[PDB]
Amino acid sequence: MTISVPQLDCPLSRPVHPEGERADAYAVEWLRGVGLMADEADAAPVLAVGLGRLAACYVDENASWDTLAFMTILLAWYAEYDDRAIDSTGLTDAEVAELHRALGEILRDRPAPDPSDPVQRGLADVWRTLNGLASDWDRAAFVDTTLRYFEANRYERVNIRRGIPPTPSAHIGMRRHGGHVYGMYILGAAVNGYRPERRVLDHAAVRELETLAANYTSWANDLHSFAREHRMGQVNNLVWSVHHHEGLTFQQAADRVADLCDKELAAYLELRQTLPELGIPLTGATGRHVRFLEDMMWSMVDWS
Amino acid sequence: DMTISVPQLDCPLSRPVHPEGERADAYAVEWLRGVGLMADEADAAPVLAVGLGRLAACYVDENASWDTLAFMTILLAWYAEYDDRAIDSTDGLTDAEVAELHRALGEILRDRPAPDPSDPVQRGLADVWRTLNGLASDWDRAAFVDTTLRYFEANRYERVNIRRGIPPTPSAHIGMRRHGGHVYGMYILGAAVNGYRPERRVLDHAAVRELETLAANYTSWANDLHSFAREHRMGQVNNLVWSVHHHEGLTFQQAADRVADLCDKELAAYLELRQTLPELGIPLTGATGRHVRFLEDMMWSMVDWS
Ligand SMILES: [Mg+2]
Ligand SMILES: [Mg+2]
Ligand SMILES: [Mg+2]
Ligand SMILES: [Mg+2]
Ligand SMILES: [Mg+2]
Ligand SMILES: [Mg+2]
Repeated sequence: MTISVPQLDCPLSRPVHPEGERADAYAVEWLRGVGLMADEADAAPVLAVGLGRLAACYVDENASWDTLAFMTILLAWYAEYDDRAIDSTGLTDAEVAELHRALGEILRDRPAPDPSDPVQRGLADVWRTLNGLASDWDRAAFVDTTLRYFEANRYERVNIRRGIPPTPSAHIGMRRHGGHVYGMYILGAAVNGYRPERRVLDHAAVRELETLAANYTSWANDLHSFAREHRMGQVNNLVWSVHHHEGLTFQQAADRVADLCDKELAAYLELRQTLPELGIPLTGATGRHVRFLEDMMWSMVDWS
Repeated sequence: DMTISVPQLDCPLSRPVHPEGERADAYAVEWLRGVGLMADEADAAPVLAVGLGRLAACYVDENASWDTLAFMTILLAWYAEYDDRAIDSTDGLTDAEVAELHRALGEILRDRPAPDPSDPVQRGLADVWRTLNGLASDWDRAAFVDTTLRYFEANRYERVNIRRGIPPTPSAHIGMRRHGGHVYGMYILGAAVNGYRPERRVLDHAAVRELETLAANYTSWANDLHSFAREHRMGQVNNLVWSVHHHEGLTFQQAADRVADLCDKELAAYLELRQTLPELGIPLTGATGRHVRFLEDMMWSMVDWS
């Protein structure tokens, strides 16, 4: 709490979509039309989140307000679920298991089993808008990443109830599923109108480059949100874990996390440069996919 | 060169060896001469000292058939010849020859005959494939073929790095090394051979996935830690000691010490996840229990066998 989070210099630049602030208000609008917030709740603490500006970081400049609005809706729904169902506990394990079962039922195009639960309406709306804006994409892969995201959330809840942070290694492993970064990649492909060949996405080099990018993004998020997650007792934070198991001050832990981020950025750049020599050019959809991976890296730094 | 001191690795995982081990050793040589990977009157003492049959004994049950132990020895011997000729040497092979090797070996995995039955590696993989299909009934052949394709791609990556003469980033190497050793294929083959197959609803669970990654990391880093000298002489820069010394500014001794400490930390993490698994809804009872036990088998096998 009484520590100073270092900066992260990453050589990735990107322009923001101009309608960002709009989506902010729209976020609140949607957030009030679904049930995550109700009517006479101050929107200034919610506009300060900047849900629309992050969505602007995730879509092209030449994108529709429909697309930017959908990205804002999805990022707003993720924020409410992660805050309500994971970090507070609180909710019982039976309630969260039912939430997971029912949300996984929505992804199978079936109606929300409890349309009075606000999260059910929210995910149903996100799913219908996503199916309206997408043409050809691997829905099965996204549903699988969502199942693993739910399992990682259950893991996060186990650790939070234990009151202890996981091992740094075990946390790095489970954090890739805990943030749904692969689902983010799949949705960025489906939304922005590009889909790489599965003959490339399954390539080992592309696989490990995706893992490196997800590591950088999620560790940057942890480094920035350490204070907020530490106050709430959310021990699923790499700073928590490094301080706990490696015997470091919270300041030393944050510094080591920043250095690990720098090293992982170097690793990502090395792999990316090696990709063309392996027979994978960053030309067509693969190029846009790598550029979207890079988007989320810079987005975390500049947005946080 | 100078002198390096490989630290020891204490892991609280114990396992008995299959008794027919030494037998398999000789059998390995026999098979290596019956396929073309070994020629006529070549001294078997440098090959028996490898202990390909003893590792196979570490990978199968005590109460297992000589058919099973023999297939395990054949497979571990074929991996050793392929990995040494097609990866670490480049004498050497051209990139086109290795690309043809990969295409043809992946063609064997599609149940087609070896395109070049005079190439010893082709006969070897053909024999391994027919023996594997003879000893297995219902298993994920597709998953193993996918792991073999990624293994071949990681081999191409290893060759790119060796040709560059430079080791990759530690992180980039840890990421690729899991494919460079075919450890997931090893898990799949251990399931298929020893007569157990976990539910895909469990193997796809995130906890099981990351526990598999932890086990593979431990195994591969231990392998790197022990084979650093052999891979350093051969210019094989796909070694975690190489990479840590190169990019983190450490002595080779400091790099080996750092790799050993990372191995210790990853063992701790593996134990933490394994203990957490039942709370997540995954008991270590049926085939999942035997799967976790096989993961532990390879972690101990690396330490004790090397
Ligand atoms: Mg969370
Ligand atoms: Mg949170
Ligand atoms: Mg966070
Ligand atoms: Mg090799
Ligand atoms: Mg080798
Ligand atoms: Mg080695």
